[PDB]
Amino acid sequence: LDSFEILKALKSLDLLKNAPAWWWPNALKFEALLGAVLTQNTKFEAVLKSLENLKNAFILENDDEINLKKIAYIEFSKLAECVRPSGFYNQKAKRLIDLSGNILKDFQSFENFKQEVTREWLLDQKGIGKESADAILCYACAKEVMVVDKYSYLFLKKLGIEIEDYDELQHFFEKGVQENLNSALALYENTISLAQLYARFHGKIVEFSKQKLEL
Ligand SMILES: c1cn2cnc3[nH]cnc3c2n1
Repeated sequence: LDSFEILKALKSLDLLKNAPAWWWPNALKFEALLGAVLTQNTKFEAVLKSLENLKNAFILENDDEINLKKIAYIEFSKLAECVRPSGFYNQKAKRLIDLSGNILKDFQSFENFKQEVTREWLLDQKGIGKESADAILCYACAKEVMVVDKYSYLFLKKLGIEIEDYDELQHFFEKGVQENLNSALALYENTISLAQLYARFHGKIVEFSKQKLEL
């Protein structure tokens, strides 16, 4: 049992029929990074509300470079109010503002950030965990990184393989793909990237998990 076998089996379930191409809505945009941070320790449904708040308040509009600067310079207590629904809202506002200000400071623009960010840089941002860091890397920056989480741990454990450590679990999941790269890609069309494959693969596990299915 490896992650390629799991991908094929999950894929044949058609779990993403209703999803966008990268699973995460508004993938590859600033909003994906905001979601990746806001989703920590909460339900994604709640994250969607925070983003709705941000949009309804015209804090987030159509230009991501403007959006980045808006979040970096927004009054703490206003942002904190906005992201109430996803909980831990004072911590997350501070986290987002510091992150956004540090992106500007180190990378000048969100565009350049998407190109130059590393996991270690993200991990040096106070409050950003591996999962969030990785979700930013994959779902906001199109990097070849597969997010893992509690879902993936529990999903694998049920299939008979237990990997508690975040990095080893992720390596287990990435390596089965890497090892069968051409055959994994061939499941699609040779249309999509490996980053998108990971984006979708993690999506499948999440969806599989919410739907309460058996492999
Ligand atoms: C449905 C779509 N989703 C996108 N991104 C997420 N991050 C965590 N859960 C989700 C999710 N559920």
